[PDB]
Amino acid sequence: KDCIYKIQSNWSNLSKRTDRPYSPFLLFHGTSDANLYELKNQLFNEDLIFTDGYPFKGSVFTPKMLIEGFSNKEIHFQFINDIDDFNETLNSINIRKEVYQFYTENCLDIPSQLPQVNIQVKDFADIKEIV
Amino acid sequence: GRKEYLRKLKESFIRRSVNTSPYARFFILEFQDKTDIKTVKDCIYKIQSNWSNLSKRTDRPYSPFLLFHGTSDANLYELKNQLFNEDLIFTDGYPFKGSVFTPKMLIEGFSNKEIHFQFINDIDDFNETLNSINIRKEVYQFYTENCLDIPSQLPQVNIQVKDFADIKEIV
Amino acid sequence: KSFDDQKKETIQIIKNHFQCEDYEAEHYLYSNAFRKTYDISCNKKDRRIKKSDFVESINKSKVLFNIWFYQYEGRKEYLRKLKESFIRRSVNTSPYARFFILEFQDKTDIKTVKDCIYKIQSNWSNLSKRTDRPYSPFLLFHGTSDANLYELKNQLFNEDLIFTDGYPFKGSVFTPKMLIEGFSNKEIHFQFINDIDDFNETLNSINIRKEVYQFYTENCLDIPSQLPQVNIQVKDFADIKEIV
Repeated sequence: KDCIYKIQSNWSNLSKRTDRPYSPFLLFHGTSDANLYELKNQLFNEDLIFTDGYPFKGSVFTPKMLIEGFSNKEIHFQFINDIDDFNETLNSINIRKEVYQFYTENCLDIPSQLPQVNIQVKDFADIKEIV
Repeated sequence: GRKEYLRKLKESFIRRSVNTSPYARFFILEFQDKTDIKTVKDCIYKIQSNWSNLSKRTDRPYSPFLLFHGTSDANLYELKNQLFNEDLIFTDGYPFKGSVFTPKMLIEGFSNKEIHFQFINDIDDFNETLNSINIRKEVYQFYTENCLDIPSQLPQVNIQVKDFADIKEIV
Repeated sequence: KSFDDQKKETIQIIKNHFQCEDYEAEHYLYSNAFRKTYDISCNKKDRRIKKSDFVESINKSKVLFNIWFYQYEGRKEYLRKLKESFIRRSVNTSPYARFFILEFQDKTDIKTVKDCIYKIQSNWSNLSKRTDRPYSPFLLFHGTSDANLYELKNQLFNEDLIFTDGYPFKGSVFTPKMLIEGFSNKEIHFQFINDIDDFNETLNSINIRKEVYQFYTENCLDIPSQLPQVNIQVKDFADIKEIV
């Protein structure tokens, strides 16, 4: 959460002055769904409102929520649950997409027509000061 | 060091002021076959973000002119089709299918805030739009192996790069 | 009998058989029934046919030409007679996606096409700066070479008739959404659909009510039936100007 708040504070500008808001997209891998939903619950409890393409229980993946939440000022960032949600979101975004990876041992596979960076940190603690 | 050649290429030819005047800036780039489609877009977006001021505050908007060469039209249109998908709206003097070259569309897009940059297909369209923009025109060349001929009555810079990757941090 | 005597008689059988309105029977079905009566009367060998398959021939979506309705009343009445029947105008023209499909052949001069396009664009668009829902007609041409079609497109752009075709740059794929934004664009006068492949992909991108106005001479394209269509057949392309 210290990394996510640092990601949200820098690479999101949701002030009322501008007319072009933007929010980052967050992806996590290599974890079980127990602590992934556990992290997801506290972020929403701390008024860091996000969208993951599942606006209700038992929903199919709806990337149109990720479309509007990117331009919404009251939605701070965007969560991506898994690989299949990430690839489907990529086709739904038509504007320019840059993907930044912060990994330790396992590297995700990323489609090659996107601008990618790959950063191998010592562990998760070193990610926050970079971002 | 290594970044010394980048500093020898950055502020000595493509120095940038914070209040640069609306000039007809031409950017000629070497799109050879070994260059990926994706890495050109990083240069196009860097050129558009720096050398265009399409904000609603100003009353003198300007947009850069982009020229590509060294490859066939298969990847030139494929690069052209991607840039329109990512809401980077441009014009090339061909507003409809089967059109003749209309340099007037390039003039209005230069002053248009909703048109981000201007595309030039080849040298024949480059020379035709050369006589259309009355205001001062500056041409910047970034190339690896071929240097094209620009008429000598324009301010030109010539920059030799190792590949297309180093052009973006120059601009 | 007399010309007037059988006029009120012949429409009466068709009126209760199909249970439609006056213009859908006297103007739409009775007009087509006169030609195919004459089409077998002027046949050299088979003059008398069975009429079992006649009643479905004339209920096509098309409105065929009637040369005998051209020669008797002249071009002033007949084109007005076609205009009042199927192209009933209102005071407030709603922002509908109107498609104007006109047959283009090499016997047609390039000048008289533009005056038909200028008539369609002026009568079927509201590009005012004050309207909240601007609309602009869609233009489709067929039957002609692409070299003659591009000459018409290039001439219209030089006369400050700005249009979009779904091809915003050279080598572009067809972008159907450009015509939708051009429908709501006050600085785009009309839309130029290039061919029939670009036509059917445009209906799938529009959700508002769509009307199709087809004006051919010899060949009429197959249009989906659920779309409201007006397929009027004319002699020459200059007659299309006086009906739209």
